[PDB]
Amino acid sequence: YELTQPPSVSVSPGQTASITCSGDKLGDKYAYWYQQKPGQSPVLVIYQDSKRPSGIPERFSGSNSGNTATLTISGTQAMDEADYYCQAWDSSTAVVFGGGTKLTVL
Repeated sequence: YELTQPPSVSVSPGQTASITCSGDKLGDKYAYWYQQKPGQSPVLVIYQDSKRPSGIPERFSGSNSGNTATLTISGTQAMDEADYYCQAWDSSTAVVFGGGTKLTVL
């Protein structure tokens, strides 16, 4: 895995959770965030650094600056509990991947 993510992030209900994703010159690529509940389809929650796909709650936001992309979930709900994966897309090169973060609410 060419991108580094914390192994885990924990928050109490309603608190804001943030997940980081770092790698050399990450700011040069676009960041993409996938929510992955074990045994279910991955869901794209943020794309192109900071954009939100239709149907994704407004509490999901993201940014990408320098060597670090960040996913933020405000008002974290029990249904947000999942593994989160960052990926970065370059105009040319093949996708690079983070190793995932387990988000726990409690």
